[PDB]
Amino acid sequence: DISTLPRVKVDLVKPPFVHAHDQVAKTGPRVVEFTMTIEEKKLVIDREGTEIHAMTFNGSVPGPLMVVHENDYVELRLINPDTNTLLHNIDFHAATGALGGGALTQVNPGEETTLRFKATKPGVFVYHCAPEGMVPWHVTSGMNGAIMVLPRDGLKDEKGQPLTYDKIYYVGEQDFYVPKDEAGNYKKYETPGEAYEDAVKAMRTLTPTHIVFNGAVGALTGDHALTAAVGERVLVVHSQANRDTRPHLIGGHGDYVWATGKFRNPPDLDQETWLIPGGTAGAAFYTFRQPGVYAYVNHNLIEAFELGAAGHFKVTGEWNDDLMTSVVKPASM
Amino acid sequence: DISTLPRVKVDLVKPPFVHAHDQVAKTGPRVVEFTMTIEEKKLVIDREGTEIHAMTFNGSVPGPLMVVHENDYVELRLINPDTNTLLHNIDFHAATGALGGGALTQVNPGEETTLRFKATKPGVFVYHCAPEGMVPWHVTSGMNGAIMVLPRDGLKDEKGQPLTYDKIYYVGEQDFYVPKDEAGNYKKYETPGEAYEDAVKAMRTLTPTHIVFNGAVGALTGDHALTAAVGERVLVVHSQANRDTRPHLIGGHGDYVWATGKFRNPPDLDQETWLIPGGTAGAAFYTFRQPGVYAYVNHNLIEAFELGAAGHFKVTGEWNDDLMTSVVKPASM
Amino acid sequence: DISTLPRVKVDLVKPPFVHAHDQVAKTGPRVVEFTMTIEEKKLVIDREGTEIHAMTFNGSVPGPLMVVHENDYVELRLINPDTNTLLHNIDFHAATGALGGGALTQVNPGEETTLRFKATKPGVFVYHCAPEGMVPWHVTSGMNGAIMVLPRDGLKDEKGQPLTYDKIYYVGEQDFYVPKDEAGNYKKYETPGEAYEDAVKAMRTLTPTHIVFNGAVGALTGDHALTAAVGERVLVVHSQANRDTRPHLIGGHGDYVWATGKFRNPPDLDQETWLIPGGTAGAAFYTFRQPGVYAYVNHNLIEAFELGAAGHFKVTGEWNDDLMTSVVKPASM
Ligand SMILES: O=N[O-]
Ligand SMILES: O=N[O-]
Ligand SMILES: O=N[O-]
Ligand SMILES: [Cu+2]
Ligand SMILES: [Cu+2]
Ligand SMILES: [Cu+2]
Ligand SMILES: [Cu+2]
Ligand SMILES: [Cu+2]
Ligand SMILES: [Cu+2]
Repeated sequence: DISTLPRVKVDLVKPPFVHAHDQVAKTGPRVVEFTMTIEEKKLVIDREGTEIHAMTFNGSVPGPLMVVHENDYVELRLINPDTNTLLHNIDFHAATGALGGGALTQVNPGEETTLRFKATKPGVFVYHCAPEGMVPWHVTSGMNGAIMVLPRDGLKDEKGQPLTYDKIYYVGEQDFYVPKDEAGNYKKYETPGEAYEDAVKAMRTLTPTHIVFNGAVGALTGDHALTAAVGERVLVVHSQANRDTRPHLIGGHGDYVWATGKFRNPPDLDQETWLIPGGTAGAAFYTFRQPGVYAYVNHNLIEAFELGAAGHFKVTGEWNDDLMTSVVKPASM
Repeated sequence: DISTLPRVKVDLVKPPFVHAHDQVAKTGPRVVEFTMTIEEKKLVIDREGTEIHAMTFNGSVPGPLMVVHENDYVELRLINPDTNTLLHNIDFHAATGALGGGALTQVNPGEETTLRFKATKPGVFVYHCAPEGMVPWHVTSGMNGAIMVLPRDGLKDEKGQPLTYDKIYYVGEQDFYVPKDEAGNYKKYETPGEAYEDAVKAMRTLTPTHIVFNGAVGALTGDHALTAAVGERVLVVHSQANRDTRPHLIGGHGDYVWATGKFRNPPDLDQETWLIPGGTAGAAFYTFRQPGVYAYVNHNLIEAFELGAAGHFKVTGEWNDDLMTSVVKPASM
Repeated sequence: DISTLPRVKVDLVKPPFVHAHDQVAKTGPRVVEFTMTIEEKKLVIDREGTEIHAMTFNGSVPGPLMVVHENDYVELRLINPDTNTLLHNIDFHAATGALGGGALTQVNPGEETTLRFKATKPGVFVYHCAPEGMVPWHVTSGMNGAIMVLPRDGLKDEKGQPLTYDKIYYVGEQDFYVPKDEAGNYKKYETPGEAYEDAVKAMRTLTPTHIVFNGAVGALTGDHALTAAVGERVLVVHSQANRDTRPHLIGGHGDYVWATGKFRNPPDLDQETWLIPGGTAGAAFYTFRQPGVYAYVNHNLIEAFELGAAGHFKVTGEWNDDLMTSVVKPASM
């Protein structure tokens, strides 16, 4: 009887950060209560000032990472304020039935709904809006995020021994299809409905104009670089709701990788790069061994360095000359 | 001595259905006799009336699913009637030698051939036509299907315990490259040879115009939706002879997935989405837990909902409110 | 203390061949010394005479395969002669820290550098140039190769038993983005810097003009076909530094495949086709069972047979009619 279970309210945080949780469940099964407010907003996605009408869960692209344990109940209050213009809904790939919830959560501006589902399968999973007849338009407007369903006993390696992260980040990767004029210039629009009228043609090229982490070119760089220390264990959850990606930590590895995101499977070891299919979340665990700057990319390097799918880590600590050293620094002789 | 083995004749059925077979082999090794007749035909592939010249095995796109057991012999009588205009052949990815059979099966209109191969490796496998110098043209005209080579003891899970399906469907996914005029309009042609003259240029864009299940937009919907009941175990075999796909059951999962199709490997568990590389067949097992409408898609949602890679299930039975429920239905307060 | 270890000098050979090595380490850990000389050169990449300015390690596309054992030290002397025009560097995906070495190896024309790293993880790995702000341009100009880090006890199967290859080949697959005029014609240029000015636009289409093995259409065919005999065990290492591929042996299989290249993981068995993500090396083991001509392709058959991602094997020996036979040769009746 679900009414006899504990309820716990979670307040979500902005990606790439992740709300506080326990890896190993410190209670029995609970109803975990989340609230997300839909926000349609203009967003500037590149250094040039290109503006799109983003469709967001909780004001961000991606939407925030939700975290529960296997056989918890997720109870989501989804709010569509009357300041918005479109109907929206939510499909959880973690959930079973009713198109992942999409059939039960259609909210017009000025409406709200509350969905409950049982998180029966452990893993990271995409969630995304999916209104009938407008599915790729909403997803590729940014209206997607992810949920992590941890095993109740936390993460385990390929031999059954604990894997415990010290830090967790959520990298949402977004393909955008900004329509162009005949010469190749990106259009701007006053409303999402105006933007929609060029959108299907732009999408059907299957060629994104931009591919970004955390909603913009350069978002995970500078003062917003990801951080770690030598010795620290970091889990990077990575989602792509619509298009394949191939994550790679430049100067590191995925020591343990669930490339398709599902923790009942043993992780792949020692990956350089891995394929997260479109419509999936994946997760990589790494223990840092060297300080300095890393880049974290989609390793189609055009998509990374020309279209925006690149972020940085800044890692503190002790350089290991056993692991790597410059024997003769660049010089002319 | 193969002449001492039983011969069994199979009559094939139209996809997405699958000819009757036994999961666990009820005889020893056999010579399993199949006949396929090649048919070049006009097909309408979308709601708009776009017509292509399809090159088919047995009148369908995809070609029918053939089913045998490991170490059976497949004996295929391939017929190319003189009503056709082109040379064709067949390459089985299940087979060993002679380009999978392609080097031994070149049939002009008015000819037939019979190929025999030993099915030495268990899995689902693509078969496709592959005439020298014209390979992608025939494949992307629809001339591809799949063969399932079951282990003699049937399917097993990641721990070695039986997996027994109640129902099986075959979803062939086809990328088409319909040539356009300068403004973007799709051309029609009177013959396959006329169509061929614009085909290489269209293919070289690497951008399909259409991506469909069972040969047309909407083919697996309406009166032709796939069906199941709550509690039923369903195996969905999915092939793509030329281009990657990423299958996803909207509102479900792949409980057990052989994403690259080969049953000596343990399946991946609890997949949301998986990557079937171009040139591969994959297979997903799911036990339905909720009634209602599901969609089954390529989860590049543009490819699904704009280009045609989407079908439906209609599932009967008892809704499970433990698994999912609307706590507060959409409303304004 | 690294100064107490043996040093061994390796002289590299041109792909698809691989320098001589021992599968099972016959010494303890060593410092393995390699020298590569950067060469910018014009290369003709197709049958039509299309010319690009290739940026090469050691004169070839791909760069040569380097082979060491786990916990050896790789010591690379990288030479950028003053006959070249650009700054280059090298990132090893096998290495840990400093962007895989890229941050420590920036060499102007007329300079050299020596990098040492510890090969702590077994597998095949991409290496590539990666100059800040010019990364995809150098990679997609051919400036990439691979390194194999063998386990000290050689390769093992999915049950822990030895896998010993008789022959090894390295297939580097290269996506090129040759800029076109308005009508679609490929441009030529006198220098790499002239070519660079159209390069970012060509890359941003995400649509290669050419996709080739060993640096040109048809490179691994004719007098340069790969060879084997019936019964021989062959390891094919395959890399793609920038873009996904899907290797397939036409008429064979990957009996054991590390599709993402890392030998601490059990191989996938009996693959028809597998996905090597862009930014990865993979490796397939096959024992030939039939003589004759095979093709080895990227199984996007357009990329194979129209854009150049196709090579051949010529295999000697005894045809096995149990495995495959023509029962009735093509004929009209
Ligand atoms: O490893 N980054 O190219
Ligand atoms: O789960 N379908 O977007
Ligand atoms: O198997 N080659 O299409
Ligand atoms: Cu929406
Ligand atoms: Cu979805
Ligand atoms: Cu054909
Ligand atoms: Cu094939
Ligand atoms: Cu370079
Ligand atoms: Cu790299």
